Amino acid sequence: EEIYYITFREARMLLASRGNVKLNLDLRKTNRVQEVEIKDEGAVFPDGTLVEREVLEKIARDDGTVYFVSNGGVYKAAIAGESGFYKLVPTIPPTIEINGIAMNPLQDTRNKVNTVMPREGETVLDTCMGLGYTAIEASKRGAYVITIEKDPNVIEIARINPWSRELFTGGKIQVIQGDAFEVVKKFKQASFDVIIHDPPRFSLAGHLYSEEFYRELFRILKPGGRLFHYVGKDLQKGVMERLRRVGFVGVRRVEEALGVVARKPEK
Ligand code: NA
Ligand code: NA
Ligand code: NA
Ligand code: NA
Ligand code: NA
Ligand code: NA
Repeated sequence: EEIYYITFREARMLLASRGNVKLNLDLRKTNRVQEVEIKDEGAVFPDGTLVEREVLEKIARDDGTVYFVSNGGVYKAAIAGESGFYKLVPTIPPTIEINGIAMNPLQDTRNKVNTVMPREGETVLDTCMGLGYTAIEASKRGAYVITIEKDPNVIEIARINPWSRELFTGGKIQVIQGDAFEVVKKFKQASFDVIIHDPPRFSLAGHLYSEEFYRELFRILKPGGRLFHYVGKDLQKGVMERLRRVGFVGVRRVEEALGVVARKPEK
């Protein structure tokens, strides 16, 4: 029934600890710890499954993947599909690896969402899900979030990540699978109070930096609507330039969040 998430951190703990220990089994999502009694042949979890020393040693040495204990057995939070191999990586919080792809982390997503300050009663567009962390943070403020994910395997990996749970627990957030450049075309004009645009790097996602795309972002924003465009330069240049060309105003760097904000006029 319950899933116990375990990474190298927990396995090392259990191989080197004695008797019984209190450990966190949802990847620090909920701060709660549970007792796992240690035996010679392995560790038995709060469900009664014994993960044998063999398994814990294996995962104690593999610090590059998340594991979980579901029903009878232990499992690896990964998926083989199409031409890529995706896996959840035991960072805090977890990150996704697609064959091989990318206080620091969770503050960074709060800095991003802080640029546009989504409020209760507002609708936000998050153009590139990833694991959903920006979409979730924007929804925890009270806004209704639409978030686009191109890769159905990213969505499936998000599904077993306890940190992406709010993408799927009812509503507050709605997940569109598809191509963001094409999806935004089928959005109605003046739909969104804020847009958070966090695309892949220029060289791999040039069309998400195009005037054509920015015009679509412009069209679908409400008057007075807010845009954050991540940048992470010479492209910041064009981004700022192309956003004004398209209609945006208040276009400026936000240094903390490594991006550009903009505001659609005619409030
Ligand atoms: Na496996
Ligand atoms: Na507001
Ligand atoms: Na995003
Ligand atoms: Na995200
Ligand atoms: Na989040
Ligand atoms: Na796209």
